[PDB]
Amino acid sequence: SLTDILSPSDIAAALRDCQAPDSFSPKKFFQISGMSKKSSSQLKEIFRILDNDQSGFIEEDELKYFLQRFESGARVLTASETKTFLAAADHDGDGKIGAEEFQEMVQS
Ligand SMILES: [Ca+2]
Ligand SMILES: [Ca+2]
Repeated sequence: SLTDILSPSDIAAALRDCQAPDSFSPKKFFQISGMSKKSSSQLKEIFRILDNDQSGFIEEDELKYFLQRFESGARVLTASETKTFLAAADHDGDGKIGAEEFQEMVQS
C-alpha cells in the first residue's frame, strides 16, 4: 500500500467507487482520492511503484495493473481503460508512461 502520498480512506473510497471494469477513468480517480492535490513530485513516488520492469516507464503490460496499485489484488484494465489512461498521460505515442508525463495527467 502506498500510504506515502494519499490517504487510505481516500483510496478505499476511490477504489470501490469504480472498482468495476470499464467503469472508472484516468481523470476520475483524483476527485475521490486526491492525486491532483499532490505536487508533481509526490505523484512521481507512485510511478516508481507501477514500474514492474524498473526500465523507467509504465508500459501497457504494467498499466493494466492500475487497480493493483491501490488495491493490490483487484482486476486489470481493458482495451477501453489502459488505452485511455495511456492516451491521457503518455500523449507521446510510445505506449509507456513516464515520470514526466504522469503528473501532467493528474493535476492537468
Ligand atoms: Ca516498466
Ligand atoms: Ca511516454
